[PDB]
Amino acid sequence: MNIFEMLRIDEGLRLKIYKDTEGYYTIGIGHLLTKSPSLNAAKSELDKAIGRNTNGVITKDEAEKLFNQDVDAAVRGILRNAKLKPVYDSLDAVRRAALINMVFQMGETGVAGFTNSLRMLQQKRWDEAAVNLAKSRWYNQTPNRAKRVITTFRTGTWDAYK
Ligand SMILES: [Cl-]
Ligand SMILES: [Cl-]
Repeated sequence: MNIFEMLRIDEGLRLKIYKDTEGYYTIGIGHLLTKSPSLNAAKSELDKAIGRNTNGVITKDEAEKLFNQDVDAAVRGILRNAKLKPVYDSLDAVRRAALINMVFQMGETGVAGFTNSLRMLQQKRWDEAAVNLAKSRWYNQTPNRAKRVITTFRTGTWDAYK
C-alpha cells in the first residue's frame, strides 16, 4: 500500500463529472473542479484542466494524470506550510501518507486548523491525537473515511486499508 492506492480507495474513480460529498463538481479521483453551483462552470474548469474540449467526460489516463498532479500538489503544500512541514518531517512513512490524505481531501489551510491534533501527532501521542482528530466536522461528515485515516495515525500500519 502507498498514498496513491490509499487515496484511490478513499476517493474512487469516476470518468464523468459528479458531485462530491459536499455537493461540489468533481471528476476522476477526487479532483475538485469548482465549488460553484454551475455545471457549465465545472465543464469549463474541466476543459482548462485537461486542455481539450471534454464535454464532461475524461479517459482513465487523464484521470490518473490529474491524480498524480493533485498528490504532488498535496505534498508540496505540506512542505511549504510552516504548521504542517514540521509535523510531516517528524512522522514515519505510513503516517506521512495519512497526513497527505487529509490535505488532499480538505486542503492545506483546513488541515493546518487541526492545531491540537498536529501537536499530539508531533509528540507521538497517537491515542490522544486519534481522539482529538475525531472531534471534527470532518469526522462527523465522512466517518468511514475519517476512521480509516485516524486508524492509520493511531497504529502506523495499513490495517484499515487491507
Ligand atoms: Cl488542474
Ligand atoms: Cl466516509
